[PDB]
Amino acid sequence: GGNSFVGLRVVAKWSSNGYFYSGKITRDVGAGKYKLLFDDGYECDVLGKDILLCDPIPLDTEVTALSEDEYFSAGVVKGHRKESGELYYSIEKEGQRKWYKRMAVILSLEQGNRLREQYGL
Ligand SMILES: CN1CCN(c2ccnc(C(=O)N3CCC[C@H](C(=O)Nc4cccc(-c5ccc(C(N)=O)cc5)c4)C3)c2)CC1
Repeated sequence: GGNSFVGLRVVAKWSSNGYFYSGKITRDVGAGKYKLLFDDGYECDVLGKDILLCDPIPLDTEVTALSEDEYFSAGVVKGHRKESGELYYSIEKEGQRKWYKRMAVILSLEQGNRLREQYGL
C-alpha cells in the first residue's frame, strides 16, 4: 500500500552520474515514482526501476568504496557492523578488508544494474 515503503532504506540512482546512493523512501508519489531522502539531505522523486529496496547491501556485492581525497575503488562486501545505529561495511580489496561508513559505499551504474533483478521496484 501507499505507506508500505515509507521509512524503508534503499539504494537509488542519482540521474546526473549513474551512481546509486543510500537513502530512504519518504512518500509514494505515483506515476511509478517515490519521494526519496538521500543520506546527503537531497530530497527528490525517483522512478521505481531506479530504486533498489536493498538494506544492508548484502554480502558478496561488488560496490564502490570511497576514501579520503580523490581515492575510490571497487571492492566486495564481506561484513556489516553497527556503531550507535550507524552502519559500517567491511569491504575486501586485493585480499585486504577495511571498514567503511554507509555514505562511503555507493554503486556505479554497472554495480547497481546487477541488483535490479533481485531488489529493484
Ligand atoms: C543523493 N546525492 C545527490 C547529489 N549528488 C551529486 C550532485 C552533483 N554532483 C555530483 C557528482 O557526481 N559529483 C562529481 C564527483 C565529485 C562530487 C561528489 O559527488 N562527491 C562525493 C564524494 C564523496 C561522497 C559523496 C556522496 C556519498 C553518499 C551520498 C548519499 N548516500 O546521499 C551522497 C554523496 C559524494 C560531485 C553528485 C550526490 C548524490
